Amino acid sequence: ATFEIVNRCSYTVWAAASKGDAALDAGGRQLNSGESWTINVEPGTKGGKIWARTDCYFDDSGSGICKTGDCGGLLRCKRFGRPPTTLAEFSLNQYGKDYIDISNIKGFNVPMDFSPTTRGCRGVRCAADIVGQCPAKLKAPGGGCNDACTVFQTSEYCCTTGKCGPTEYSRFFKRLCPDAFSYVLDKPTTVTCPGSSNYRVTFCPTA
Repeated sequence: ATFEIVNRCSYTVWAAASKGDAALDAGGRQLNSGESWTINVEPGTKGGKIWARTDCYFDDSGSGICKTGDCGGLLRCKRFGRPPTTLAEFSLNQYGKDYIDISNIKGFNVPMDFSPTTRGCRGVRCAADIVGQCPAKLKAPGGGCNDACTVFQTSEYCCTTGKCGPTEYSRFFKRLCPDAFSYVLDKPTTVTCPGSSNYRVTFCPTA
């Protein structure tokens, strides 16, 4: 399948694409403002993620640091990144359908549109100034708006017992992006698409 990753923000990002224990495609790439990067994701891949990283440095050998979303110091992510990261999430071809979501469960760093480029299903978006508004205790230094489970480390915010409610903090994310997951047991805003669809991720879509 095809992922076209478009940076419509006015600042450079370092896109990432991982499933958790391996890169997707090249696993990451600088995208200056306006630049695009199309990747190939192997059919059926379950649980993949695409995110932006901000304020990075990488050396010649690709190793470095980013202030949001860092995946173990690699330009080319083979693992997931450090919150706060807005997440595009997907599992493809799982019995005749792909399922797409955007998640604020690890926080938010960059607004995002995640729309199918082939018919049948509707995209999802979170474009609101979450970082401009973000509650003080959830602010990150380094940039972005952390989730409560990162900042506090409780069973209720992390949903560790499998029983958790919405919180004042989950609801701050759901007031501003009702189509994105705001905590682990949120009512699903998943989208079911035909198997083997293609997609576009766009950062700073309003921009």
